[PDB]
Amino acid sequence: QMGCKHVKGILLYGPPGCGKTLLARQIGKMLNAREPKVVNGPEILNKYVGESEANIRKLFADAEEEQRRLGANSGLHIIIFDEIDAICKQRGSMAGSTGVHDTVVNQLLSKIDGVEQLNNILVIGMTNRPDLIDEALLRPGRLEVKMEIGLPDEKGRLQILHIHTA
Amino acid sequence: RQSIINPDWNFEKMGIGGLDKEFSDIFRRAFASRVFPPEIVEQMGCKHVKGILLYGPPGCGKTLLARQIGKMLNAREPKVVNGPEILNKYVGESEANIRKLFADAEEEQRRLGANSGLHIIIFDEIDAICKQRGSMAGSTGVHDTVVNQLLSKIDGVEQLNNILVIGMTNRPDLIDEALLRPGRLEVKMEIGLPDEKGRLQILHIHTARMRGHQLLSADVDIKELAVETKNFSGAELEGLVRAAQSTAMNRHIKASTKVEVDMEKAESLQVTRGDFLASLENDIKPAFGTNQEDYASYIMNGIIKWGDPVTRVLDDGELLVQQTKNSDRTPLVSVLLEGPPHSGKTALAAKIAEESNFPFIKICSPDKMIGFSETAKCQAMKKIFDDAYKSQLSCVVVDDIERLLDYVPIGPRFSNLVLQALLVLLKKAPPQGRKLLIIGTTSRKDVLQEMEMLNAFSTTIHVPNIATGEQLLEALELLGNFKDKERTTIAQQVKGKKVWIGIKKLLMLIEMSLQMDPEYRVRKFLALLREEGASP
Amino acid sequence: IDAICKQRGSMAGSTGVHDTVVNQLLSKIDGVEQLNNILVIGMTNRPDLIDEALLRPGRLEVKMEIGLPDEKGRLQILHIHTARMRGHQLLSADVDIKELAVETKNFSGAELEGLVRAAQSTAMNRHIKASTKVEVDMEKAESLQVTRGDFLASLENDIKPAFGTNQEDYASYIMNGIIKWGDPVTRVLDDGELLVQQTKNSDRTPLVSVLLEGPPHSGKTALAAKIAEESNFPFIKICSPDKMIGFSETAKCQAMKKIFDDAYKSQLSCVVVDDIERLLDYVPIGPRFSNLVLQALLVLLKKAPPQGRKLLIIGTTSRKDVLQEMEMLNAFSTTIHVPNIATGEQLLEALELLGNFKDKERTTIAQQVKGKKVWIGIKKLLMLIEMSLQMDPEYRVRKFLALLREEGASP
Ligand SMILES: Nc1ncnc2c1ncn2[C@@H]1O[C@H](COP(=O)(O)OP(=O)(O)OP(=O)(O)O)[C@@H](O)[C@H]1O
Ligand SMILES: Nc1ncnc2c1ncn2[C@@H]1O[C@H](COP(=O)(O)OP(=O)(O)OP(=O)(O)O)[C@@H](O)[C@H]1O
Ligand SMILES: Nc1ncnc2c1ncn2[C@@H]1O[C@H](COP(=O)(O)OP(=O)(O)OP(=O)(O)O)[C@@H](O)[C@H]1O
Ligand SMILES: Nc1ncnc2c1ncn2[C@@H]1O[C@H](COP(=O)(O)OP(=O)(O)OP(=O)(O)O)[C@@H](O)[C@H]1O
Repeated sequence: QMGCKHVKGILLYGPPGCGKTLLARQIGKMLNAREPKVVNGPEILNKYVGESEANIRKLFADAEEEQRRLGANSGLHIIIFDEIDAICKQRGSMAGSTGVHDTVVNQLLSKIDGVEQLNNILVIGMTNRPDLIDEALLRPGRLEVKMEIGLPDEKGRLQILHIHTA
Repeated sequence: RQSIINPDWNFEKMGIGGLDKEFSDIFRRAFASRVFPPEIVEQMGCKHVKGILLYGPPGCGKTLLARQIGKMLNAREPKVVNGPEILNKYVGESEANIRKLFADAEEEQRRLGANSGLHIIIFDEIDAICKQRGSMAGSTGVHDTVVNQLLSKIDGVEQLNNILVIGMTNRPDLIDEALLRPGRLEVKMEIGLPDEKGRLQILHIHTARMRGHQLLSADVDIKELAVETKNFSGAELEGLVRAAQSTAMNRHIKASTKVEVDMEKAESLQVTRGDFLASLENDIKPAFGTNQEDYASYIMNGIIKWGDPVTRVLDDGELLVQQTKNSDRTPLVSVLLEGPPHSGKTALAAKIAEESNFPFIKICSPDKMIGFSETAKCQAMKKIFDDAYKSQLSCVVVDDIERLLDYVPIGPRFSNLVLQALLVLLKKAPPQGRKLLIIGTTSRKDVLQEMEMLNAFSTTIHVPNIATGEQLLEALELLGNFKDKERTTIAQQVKGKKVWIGIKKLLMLIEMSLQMDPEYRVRKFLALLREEGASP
Repeated sequence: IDAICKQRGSMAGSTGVHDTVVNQLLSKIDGVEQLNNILVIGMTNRPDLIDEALLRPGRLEVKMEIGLPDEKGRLQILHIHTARMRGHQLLSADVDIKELAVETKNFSGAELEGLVRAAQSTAMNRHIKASTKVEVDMEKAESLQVTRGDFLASLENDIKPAFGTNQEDYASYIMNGIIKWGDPVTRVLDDGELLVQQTKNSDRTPLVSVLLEGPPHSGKTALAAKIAEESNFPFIKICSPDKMIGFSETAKCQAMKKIFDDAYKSQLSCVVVDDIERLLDYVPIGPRFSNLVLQALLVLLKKAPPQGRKLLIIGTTSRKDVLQEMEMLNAFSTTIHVPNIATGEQLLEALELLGNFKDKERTTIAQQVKGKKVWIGIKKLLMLIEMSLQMDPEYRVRKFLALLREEGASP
């Protein structure tokens, strides 16, 4: 009765060792949905023409099929991008990785939000260099919830020490 | 005989606001000849348009328009191409993909002739497969063959009259120049930020359903929200509404052990104006608007009136703002604020810009260009100035010019490229109908005069130091640190002398003096003040 | 034809398919076996890239270049693309085709056809009235007629040439028009007319140059633009420093070379080079500048176009002595001086033609100025007037006079 869509992405950034991968792992296994998909850094690149984009497109197929078949009764699908700064970077700045990186960025942008509408996905990204990411991927309707994980204070250190000596 | 438009199509049903003129132009130029009676159009002996291009900044509603156009026509199911979806690794397999899209249109044209329907094709992110021919030395050779095939298929020896192509891009300057001629993609449109009368429409469109079911409180006024949200794109208004709804819905869910919904209270769910205010404070931050963070960072300790000169500077600033906003014989005006070091001339420029009340305000500072070469500095300046030509009223502040040119008295040495760019950028007028104000600050007027740079600026304003004992006493009183017993002792010594000190240094002197013992502070303050010297 | 046929030394990330195709075409067109009943037609946009072995006589002999038409060709195309309308009495009688042919300069056939199509659509759209439901009238639909206003509106809004328009350029270079505040303006325009005539008529000196010099804020760019506009040549272009922000030496040289190469293609052309001291980066300290651009200018100022073609060049600057020290003042044929305002009568006439400080205020100003000499440029006078107008009605003449005094003088 409100006509509102669901948020479609999260981004986490901060210095090393402060608990970004742990939080994503724990969120992945808190939900009733099926197993999540994990991309371990730049593991989609391929030497042949038009193969990286196919690897990108292959991540969303199940979501599209379930959305078409069921509609508003579908489940939830999760994708996790680890070290996302190694793939998505500002378009038209670098040498384009020989025209490869621009195509990958365009494909990802087209798949996340395009003419065909999805409502059953959640994308999580984690990075150490937040300033190198494309500006068109961090807008509302896309990865729009940005969070910073920093050093803890005395209470946080006490909580961690209680956690690790139980 | 069947009408091309759907029987039940209605403009208000599309759900688009703030783009009335764009849709009117598109409809007139694309669909005017497909609705007129066939015999007269045949007598005119004219052909149909077969192309549309949409460009603009992100989030302003390009894909939405294409989708609504696709669903407005009683035709087939439009084909959709998502980015570089056609490439293939086998030789000659990425061109068959291009050829395959027109195979139905060609067949129907051959069979039914002039009584065929309409076939739509949508290219999303077209600049991924249609860059100029020759650039981008991909050594595969698959990036020119595709462009040639597309060009030869859109308009070639064999003629088609039952197609329509829609393209959408963010970088219109990279498309091939042969694809945009009046025979291939004739209609070109720019989708930009809306104004108040468009923001109101967007907010109404996105709040109609909530209003229908009495889920919106009675103390929320849409007009005030439209006035308050300046230079917001279409996406950000929807994001704001979403954040407000989430804040409203989160009050009935307690989650310390196991997600548990109140359920009872959920009956009386209402969205209040406090949620909207909280969402504007924390969640949504625009890109072409103004942010309180910059003003808070550049005016740290506020502005105190320790004398008359402050008021003079502010009044002159106001006069220049008014001239910029209400004149057509001079669309571009610039001023230079100058004075001795530590006199506080950055905060004053920031205050003037803040009080101007223009929609777009930006500050170009060297704090964000550490280690840059002069080429990168020119690129950053050019980008900041280009972003300001897409607004009806703009203000730009250039801070610490001598740090921008990399100046050092020895030699002397500086950067010529940045100087020339800045000299050429102070006289380029904006597109007709737009206004721009520039405020530059510096502390070395003689150097700028020697560089023939005072002919570019229109006027100069002077920011002075504290020059009398009464002014120093008034500043101390307004700051409120030394009490009457100590203020009398200070006045005994300073009243019979002239002083020469800046506010930014007076604050430092006061905090240095405040660290000694309670009965030793006045002596140290006087010693520091005397040692500072005057040397006017 | 350039998609498949290209030089054999090419893409090295190749599987060997783009060379065997060229060899098979060469061997099939003209090989050991002989044919006498074939004809091959090829179309291309990049003739240079094609293989040289395919262009020798006996394989591809007749090479033809299709270019932009002239006024007569434009008239022919406009007549071809309106015959059907004219035959059925669908075209109004106030439409003058010759005026269109004159106005549409640098257009090609496709752009002219698009102009006609847009004009037709603007007329068809006056009957289709639909804000919430499509519905054609069909009552007035039998009285459809395309008028002159439709053509004018479509020319202003929709269709734009791809070879430069100069409408917006002339809009932005001459922003406040030209006002005859004195005698010097007429002299400058007369000298420009004489130079244009000499370029047009004389055949023994195909190349002519001139330099417009004067103190800053005198209005030297507007006068040059006006002279170029009144020249009425087929080709006119302005080379400005404000379209090369951030460029290096090589990029600037390339841009000027491209502009001059385009100029050499036509039959008689005019070119404007404004702000020479900003084109080559001059700064008094040092001094510093770019030698590459200076050498390019000195070389291009004396190069004659191919026989039977004529070129005029107009350069503007505000520092004559600097150009003299580089020995550039000797590369120009002659010079023209653009002076400032020097007398009270000229200032009063300028105020009269500008339309400000009417009646008694003018009398007060005249009383205060006539007993002195003045030294002010035209461009700064507008700034002073707009600055003075922001005061209250009782403090407008006083502020204007104070600013004028503070301006100073230095003949
Ligand atoms: N907030 C925390 N509470 C408890 N343990 C933590 C916390 N943050 C980090 N750790 C510990 O740190 C380990 C590794 O940290 P983690 O991999 O989450 O960091 P990271 O930010 O991904 O590091 P990197 O930037 O190198 O990828 C975890 O397995 C956990 O033991
Ligand atoms: N004029 C508008 N009226 C109503 N909603 C709008 C408008 N413009 C944008 N929106 C909202 O923005 C959402 C996303 O915008 P959209 O995808 O159309 O932008 P875009 O221009 O394609 O952006 P991108 O540059 O990323 O492609 C739409 O679903 C809609 O909710
Ligand atoms: N009346 C006032 N006018 C200006 N600044 C004031 C006033 N009252 C307090 N201040 C504070 O004084 C400080 C002035 O420092 P600011 O950086 O603006 O000076 P500056 O001359 O630009 O410095 P520098 O010459 O070292 O670059 C700021 O913290 C400002 O908030
Ligand atoms: N009689 C006139 N002659 C020339 N320009 C005039 C005249 N009357 C009004 N103008 C206007 O005055 C302006 C002249 O400024 P212009 O930019 O041509 O000067 P400039 O000498 O190039 O200045 P700068 O030294 O800054 O380069 C134009 O807007 C022009 O339309």
